[PDB]
Amino acid sequence: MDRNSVDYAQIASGIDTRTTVMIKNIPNKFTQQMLRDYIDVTNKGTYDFLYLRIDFVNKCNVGYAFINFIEPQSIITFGKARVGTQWNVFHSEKICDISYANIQGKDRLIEKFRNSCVMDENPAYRPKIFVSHGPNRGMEEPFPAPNN
RNA sequence: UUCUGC
Repeated sequence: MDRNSVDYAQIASGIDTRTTVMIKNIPNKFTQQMLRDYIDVTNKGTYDFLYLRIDFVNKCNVGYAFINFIEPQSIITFGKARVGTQWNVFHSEKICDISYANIQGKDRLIEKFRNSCVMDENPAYRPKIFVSHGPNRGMEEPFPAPNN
């Protein structure tokens, strides 16, 4: 229990309007595409930012990821379906868990990474954003250019 | 718990 614990009741009532979530304990061989597909099982079209950092030296990710949901209620959908479940049906070790992210909001996450050096590694390792509203909601958006 | 030290 800390300032980043996710409480569903206070999300539903509007007490906590944070939208960015840290996904924990990801097996290090997951790719960004696999994570996107994993989330889309229950939350397709409900988020507009996804980043799973890939350590290019190894063949592994850092074990966690950050996702910005468009509406806070979508956290309840993802959490109630995935929290406590195994990342791999053959291994009890890695269990999906969530908490609030320390950087909140699509705008802040864009500003964090648009000038970052990871934007010039392979696109498979880059943060991704998606259309937040309208008929194109959920489609991938070009990341804004560096502004520094 | 994200990083042009990270």
